[PDB]
Amino acid sequence: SSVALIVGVTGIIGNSLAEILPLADTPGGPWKVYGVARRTRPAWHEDNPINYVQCDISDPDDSQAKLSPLTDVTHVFYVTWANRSTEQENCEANSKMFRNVLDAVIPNCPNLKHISLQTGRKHYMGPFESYGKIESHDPPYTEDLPRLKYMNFYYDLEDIMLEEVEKKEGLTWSVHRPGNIFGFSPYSMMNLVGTLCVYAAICKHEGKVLRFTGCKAAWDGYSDCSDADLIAEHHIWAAVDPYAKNEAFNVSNGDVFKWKHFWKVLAEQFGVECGEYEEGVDLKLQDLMKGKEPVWEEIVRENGLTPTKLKDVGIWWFGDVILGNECFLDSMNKSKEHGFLGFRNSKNAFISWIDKAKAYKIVP
Ligand SMILES: NC(=O)c1ccc[n+]([C@@H]2O[C@H](COP(=O)([O-])OP(=O)(O)OC[C@H]3O[C@@H](n4cnc5c(N)ncnc54)[C@H](OP(=O)(O)O)[C@@H]3O)[C@@H](O)[C@H]2O)c1
Ligand SMILES: [Cl-]
Ligand code: NA
Repeated sequence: SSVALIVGVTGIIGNSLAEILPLADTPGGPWKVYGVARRTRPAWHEDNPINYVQCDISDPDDSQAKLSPLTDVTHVFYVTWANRSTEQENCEANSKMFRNVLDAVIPNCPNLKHISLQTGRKHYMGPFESYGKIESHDPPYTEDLPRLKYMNFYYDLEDIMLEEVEKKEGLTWSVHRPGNIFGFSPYSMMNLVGTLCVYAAICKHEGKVLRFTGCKAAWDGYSDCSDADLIAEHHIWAAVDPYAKNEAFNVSNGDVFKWKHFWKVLAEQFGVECGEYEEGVDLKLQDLMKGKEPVWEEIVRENGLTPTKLKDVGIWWFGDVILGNECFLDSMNKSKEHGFLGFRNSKNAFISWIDKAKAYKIVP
């Protein structure tokens, strides 16, 4: 009898897990689902409501209070993180949160079977702070690569999980390492599609061309990405497949694309003129969208949108970090060899997530 604890339930993956876990034909089902986040749940309709639990996992008292009673939990899906200005700080804050979850859950869940930990491709590249300062691995990235000799909160979380799994015989684990996520959640700290949608909406509102804010390697080189639903399916697969247990796995869509073409897709979905690559002039979202708070609010008012603030949906630093750099590919061989054959057409998926942003009235 399967009982999920989604930690970070309003997040970009938490949300997909929340929609998918309760479906009738979901492997491991029928699933009971608990969902944890700090903010109150948004007032949008759920086809299959989950048991929502308000908790700050960084507080040991609150996590103990909120999660100890949840004694029927079989599977933990850890899909959150704390974003801090230095990687030392990231290790500090992220380790406490994760240890808080495990300390409350492991002693109190007699049927606990599995811990699914989501990290990412920075496993192979090193922390945001190291970018361009540090030698990283040769792509395509495979899971047999050794850890870089530079601190990474991902490594710290893995070690905690391995330690803590020895508390309970039978308890297995998995690690999930996506690249850039194409998904839905206006609650997310890193949401590329959302960010790009808001930018495109503003361009349309102002009668401006959708200028390309990025580098040539992003425009004209190969990129890949990781679909939020596919990632949720990957978590679920590890939860149910014996060949997935006690292994780290990459998750990406199984195809490649170029922003040259995705940018044209974006433009078409918003009815806006498409910018081409601008040589020898460097263009950042952070710069172009500076001071656009009141223009965004005007858009929300004029189109009866969900009332968002520009900083909560236009994650410009994240979009610039992606579009301003070359994309280094990972490999899905290991996933496929262990039995995960899921994939997504990234172009079709992109349109679908843009449509979802419009259906939930984040953008017009
Ligand atoms: N998003 C991407 O494009 C991307 C790409 C590759 C890897 N990853 C990795 O995936 C992991 C993070 O997942 P994500 O991007 O899916 O996160 P996310 O979209 O930013 O969602 C985070 C979720 O956790 C909740 N949360 C944050 N702090 C909490 C706390 N103290 N107590 C309880 N809930 C808390 C948030 O809700 P509240 O704020 O209301 O509490 C939210 O529901 C990271 O390791 C990240 O590096 C992300
Ligand atoms: Cl990452
Ligand atoms: Na999809």
